[PDB]
Amino acid sequence: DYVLYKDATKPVEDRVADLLGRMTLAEKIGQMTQIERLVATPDVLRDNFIGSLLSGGGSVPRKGATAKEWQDMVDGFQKACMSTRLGIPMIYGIDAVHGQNNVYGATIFPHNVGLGATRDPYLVKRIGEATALEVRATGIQYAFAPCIAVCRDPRWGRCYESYSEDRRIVQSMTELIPGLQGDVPKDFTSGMPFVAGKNKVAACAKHFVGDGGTVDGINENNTIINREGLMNIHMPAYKNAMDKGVSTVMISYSSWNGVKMHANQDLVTGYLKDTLKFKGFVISDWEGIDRITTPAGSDYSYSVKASILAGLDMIMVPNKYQQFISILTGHVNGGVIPMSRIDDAVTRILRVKFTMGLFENPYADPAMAEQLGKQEHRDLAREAARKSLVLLKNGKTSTDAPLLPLPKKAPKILVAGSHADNLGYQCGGWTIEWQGDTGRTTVGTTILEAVKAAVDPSTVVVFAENPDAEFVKSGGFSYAIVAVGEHPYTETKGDNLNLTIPEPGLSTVQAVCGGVRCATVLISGRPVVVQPLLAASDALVAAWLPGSEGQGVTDALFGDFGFTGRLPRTWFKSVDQLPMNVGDAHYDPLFRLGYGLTTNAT
Ligand SMILES: *[C@@H]1O[C@H](CO)[C@@H](O[C@@H]2O[C@H](CO)[C@@H](O[C@@H]3O[C@H](CO[C@H]4O[C@H](CO)[C@@H](O)[C@H](O)[C@@H]4O[C@@H]4O[C@H](CO)[C@@H](O)[C@H](O)[C@H]4NC(C)=O)[C@@H](O)[C@H](O)[C@@H]3O)[C@H](O)[C@H]2NC(C)=O)[C@H](O[C@H]2O[C@@H](C)[C@@H](O)[C@@H](O)[C@@H]2O)[C@H]1NC(C)=O
Ligand SMILES: *[C@@H]1O[C@H](CO)[C@@H](O[C@@H]2O[C@H](CO)[C@@H](O[C@@H]3O[C@H](CO)[C@@H](O)[C@H](O)[C@@H]3O[C@@H]3OC[C@@H](O)[C@H](O)[C@H]3O)[C@H](O)[C@H]2NC(C)=O)[C@H](O[C@H]2O[C@@H](C)[C@@H](O)[C@@H](O)[C@@H]2O)[C@H]1NC(C)=O
Ligand SMILES: *[C@@H]1O[C@H](CO)[C@@H](O[C@@H]2O[C@H](CO)[C@@H](O[C@@H]3O[C@H](CO)[C@@H](O)[C@H](O)[C@@H]3O)[C@H](O)[C@H]2NC(C)=O)[C@H](O)[C@H]1NC(C)=O
Ligand SMILES: OC[C@H]1O[C@@H](O)[C@H](O)[C@@H](O)[C@@H]1O
Ligand SMILES: OC[C@H]1O[C@@H](O)[C@H](O)C[C@@H]1O
Repeated sequence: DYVLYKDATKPVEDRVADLLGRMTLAEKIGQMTQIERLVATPDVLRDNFIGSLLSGGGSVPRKGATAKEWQDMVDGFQKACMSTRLGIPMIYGIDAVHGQNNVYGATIFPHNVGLGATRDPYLVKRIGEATALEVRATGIQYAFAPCIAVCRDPRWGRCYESYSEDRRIVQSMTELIPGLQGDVPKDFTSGMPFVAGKNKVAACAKHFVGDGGTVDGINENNTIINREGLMNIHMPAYKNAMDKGVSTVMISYSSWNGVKMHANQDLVTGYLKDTLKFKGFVISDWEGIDRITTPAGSDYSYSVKASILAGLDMIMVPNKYQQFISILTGHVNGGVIPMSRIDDAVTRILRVKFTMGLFENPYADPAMAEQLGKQEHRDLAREAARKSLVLLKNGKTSTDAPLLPLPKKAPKILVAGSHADNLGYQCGGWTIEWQGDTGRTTVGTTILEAVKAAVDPSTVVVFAENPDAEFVKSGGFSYAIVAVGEHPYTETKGDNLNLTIPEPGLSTVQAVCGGVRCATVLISGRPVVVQPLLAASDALVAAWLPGSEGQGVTDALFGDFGFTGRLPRTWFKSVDQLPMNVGDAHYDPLFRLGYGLTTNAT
């Protein structure tokens, strides 16, 4: 007879109910299961009725894979899923968190902290738009973004993934969501999922909740704050996300007052689902349910019970799907987890899939491949990089001529420092590899390349990575641009109690600026100890992690545009002050939140 769920003209809720009513337990639990492409095969996907796949950081079909290679990979998986009895298409997720960043040749946008510096939500919306296109270029339908953490301590390795320590700024930047997904209709009910169609992607507000509030910025640790503080600081942007139709929410590894978020029924079900009326699906973090216990994974049966009863809908396993499916099936058969809970999880997963058009367009569009690294998107990244820059110093005394903007015509100039010609360093973590990497890892323009592209043809440009003082004094230079800062990092590898940049960095700045007037470009994911760098430098720019388009940096250095970025975080005098956020009683910053010098275009 007629099969309602296969009818594209029918309301989503009717299609959901019609399909749900046909499904076996195995088919239901399969929808709730997300697995790594590294463990996926056609038989696995078909036999286990798998609902989702992902690429974790650096999980790629081949180094240097083309957009079409990604499309072929995703379509291969999709063909297996579509060959099941019910033909429910899988959704494929990836961390596209500053562009489609795992992919070779994808445009790499500034990380969130720099976007916060721009105070420009419309810019961020347009970045969401470009990112959706580059993700769809690779056949992928689901981005694990935005991170709406409010980082309250820059010792956290994910501080760069937070737009600001100020929740108001984070709330404003939720505009990423309608960029990625499309704008919601005028009729729209807050909490409903939304994706406009095949040229957009499902988004994910993460990580719920208080991931940016952990003690001493220890990643995945305990957020110790009363309910009033949680609701006033860490929660608000989730409400904006509901209002904008975010399709999914990912749960945090962190705990709130000692209760694991992955086990917190009060917050996941009581608040997110029952109070905020969230109707999309809730996904775990990577082995998030494993990490409920100490040691992690030492009671996986408990992990499954606790997380599913808490209200999680989809589990990012991501590897041991056999164990997950077996345990969950056992719990349901034994009445420990009710069918109502399973049906709710599946209802939400199917709701997102039908809403976004996945049943109508389960396969990649080969015409989209050329969206990857498209020059217009690079022009946008370049605009964002330039707007993110915060000018902290522009002259050593009130009597000095401002160093910036620099003249494009000079007899000879010096470009120096570990970060002047290192594309991987300027992109930071979550670029090609999970932890990021060093050197020419993708298509882009380094600061050195940007300088050479900007200056008058008569200007001789000399590069020296770590010149000594004599080299500089003898070189006949008009000025120097020197770039130094943090190495790429992600998650726990970035947790750092001292926040001092690696050497050589300061020593290079001192040697260069001791010999010639010098503009220091600081590449970092966060405020770092900066007084010594300031003391040496004529001008100093906090460039954050500006991404693949290094010309954004030189657009401001050479006065094509004026500096406009303002600190989205407090710049501390010392790490012993931390945590120290705007509005605190003891507030003694080196530079307050919102500080930034300006220049005018030449
Ligand atoms: C303040 O606290 C932070 C965080 O705890 C700490 O930085 C970490 O230091 C760890 C211990 O030294 C270090 O762990 C080791 O890393 C070894 C390899 O590390 C290189 O490669 C990784 C990426 O794989 C980078 O992240 C590292 O920064 C490092 O990179 C190299 O650095 C040098 C020096 O600038 C540079 O010339 C190279 O080009 C560059 N290479 C690349 C590929 O980029 C590894 O072999 C060991 O087994 C061990 O795991 C950890 O990586 C680092 N974390 C970071 C930077 O995120 C600071 O202490 C150290 O800083 C490092 C860079 C080094 O100079 C040490 O001597 C410092 O003590 C702390 N600062 C203090 C205490 O002053
Ligand atoms: C020389 O540089 C000056 C410093 O940047 C610049 O003056 C600033 O101009 C900007 C842009 O017009 C002003 O920003 C606006 O401020 C408004 C008042 O609150 C807001 O309602 C606007 O939205 C806008 O705010 C920006 O929005 C985008 C966001 O990303 C930014 O963070 C946010 O600031 C800013 O207030 C001015 N600042 C000061 C101290 O005056 C000069 O621009 C001039 O250009 C004229 C045409 C006019 O815009 C004037 O405001 C301004 O004097 C610039 N001078 C020249 C000649 O270019
Ligand atoms: C927040 O972070 C702290 C610091 O890492 C966590 O405390 C640490 O927890 C681990 C266990 O996961 C402890 O390690 C254990 O040590 C004993 C020996 O005493 C050993 O038998 C075990 O094999 C294991 O290695 C560690 O000692 C402990 N550190 C401190 C300083 O307390 C804490 O659990 C985190 N909190 C949350 C909520 O995530
Ligand atoms: O790669 C999938 C996930 O991995 C986790 O470890 C990170 O916490 C998430 O932000 C990410 O989305
Ligand atoms: O975020 C944690 C990361 O761990 C890595 O080992 C994996 O590639 C996936 C995941 O993205």
